[PDB]
Amino acid sequence: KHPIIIGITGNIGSGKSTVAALLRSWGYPVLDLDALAARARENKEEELKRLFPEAVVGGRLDRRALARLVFSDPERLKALEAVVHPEVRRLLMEELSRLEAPLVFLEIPLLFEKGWEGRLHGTLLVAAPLEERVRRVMARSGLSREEVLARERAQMPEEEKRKRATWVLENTGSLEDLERALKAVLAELTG
Repeated sequence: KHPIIIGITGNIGSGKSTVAALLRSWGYPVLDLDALAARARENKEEELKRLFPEAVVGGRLDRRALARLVFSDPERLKALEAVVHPEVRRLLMEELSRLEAPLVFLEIPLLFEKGWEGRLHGTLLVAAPLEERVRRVMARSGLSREEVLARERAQMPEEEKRKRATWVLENTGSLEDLERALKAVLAELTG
C-alpha cells in the first residue's frame, strides 16, 4: 500500500541525527535527503558544470566554489536548486520504490525553509534549547559560538517551525528522548 511519509527536521544542534539513528535502531526506514542531494549533484554534474563554469576547476566541479558561488547571489542558488531538487526527488522515489514498509522517515534538514511541508504526510520536529544546541555544536567545530549563533539564524526560527510541525520532540536524557519518539511513533500505529 501507500506508506505514510514523515519529514524529520530540526535546527543546528537539535540532534535530529540521534533521533533517526534511534528510529533505524528500532527498525524503520529513514532515508537521508542530504545524501541524495549529494548523489543528485554528482548525477546532474554535467548540467551543473555548465550552469556554473566558474566552479569547474580542471574538468572537476569544485564543491567548495559551487557553494561559495551559489550562496553569493539568490538567482544562482535558485538556478541550482532547479536541477537538484527534481533529481533529488527522482531518486527519492527510486529509493521508495524498493521499500515495503508502511511508514517511512525523511531527514530533510531545511524541510520547511525549502518547502517540503506540502510534500509529506506529516512532520516530526526535533527541538532543544538554543543554549544546549549551541554547546552541542561547539563540540563539533568549536566555531566561536558567535559564529554558530549566526548560522542558527540562517534557518527558519525554531519557534516558527514549532508552530507548524505535526509533532515536536524535546531533549534531555536519552531515556526521555527514547520515550517521546516512542509516543509520537505510536500516534502512527506501525508495530
